[PDB]
Amino acid sequence: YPTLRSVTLLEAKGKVKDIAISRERITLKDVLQEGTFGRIFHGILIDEKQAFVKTVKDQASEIQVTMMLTESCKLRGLHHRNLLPITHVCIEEGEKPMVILPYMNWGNLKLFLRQCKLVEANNPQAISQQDLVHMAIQIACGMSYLARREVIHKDLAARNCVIDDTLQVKITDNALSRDLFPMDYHCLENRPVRWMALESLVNNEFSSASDVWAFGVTLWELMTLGQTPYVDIDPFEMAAYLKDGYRIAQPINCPDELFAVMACCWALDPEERPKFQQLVQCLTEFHAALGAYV
Repeated sequence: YPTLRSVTLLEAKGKVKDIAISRERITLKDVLQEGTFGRIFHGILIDEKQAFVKTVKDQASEIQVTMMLTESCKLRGLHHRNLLPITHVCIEEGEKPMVILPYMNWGNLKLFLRQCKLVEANNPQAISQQDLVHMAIQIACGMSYLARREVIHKDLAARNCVIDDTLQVKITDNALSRDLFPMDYHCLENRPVRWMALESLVNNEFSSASDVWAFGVTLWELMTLGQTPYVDIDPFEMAAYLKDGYRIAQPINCPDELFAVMACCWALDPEERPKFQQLVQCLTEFHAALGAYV
């Protein structure tokens, strides 16, 4: 007869033990982001390579440190130029754990978009839709690699991407994202309500198709240079507003046809939304088109 139906810190350290190295090989330099308990450094790894380093403050509880480690593994063992998996950890007993990743020197994609948005204020015809779509293509190309391997990201958003000075984008794990971008998660459990498909909101169901819904919102983030979506909508009414057939407004200066792509991702029936592979194909076409037709 059956029964109807919790990770510990040591268990979480256990899952990363095979890429553990000694702290002494790590030199932290500047703090790039910081929240209530979490903190992202730019650091140096001696064989020197440059790295992101995720870590915690002294105020961090065992529960938060544990979820940092477990969430850091979302992308372990995957190898794709548009994915940023972790490469090492430091988990010595009695010390604050650190997660180590390859560095992307223009940092968080969302914070980067907003810095550009400040440029656009006094240079209005300065932003390149082709450049933005180039970012969208890469994101879809990494998601396609995840979706084909039945890996569900569940938190695709611009705040979980990074970009370097060659305009290459990589999707990251979401460790510390709730502590670093608290305004984007709501209790309605602390969830990215504004990026979530209606069926994830209502039934707690996640799939590549709900990943595709969040890609649609992430494409909207790109075309608005990082606008917080659904600012005028109370998170408790997000599901009701979606059921009544309402969607976010088309970004200014964004082609009708590209907005149609992101609307396609927000179909209520999950099986009507496109696949990431079709998205890669289509946005690729769009990239050439946005070069020739300004």
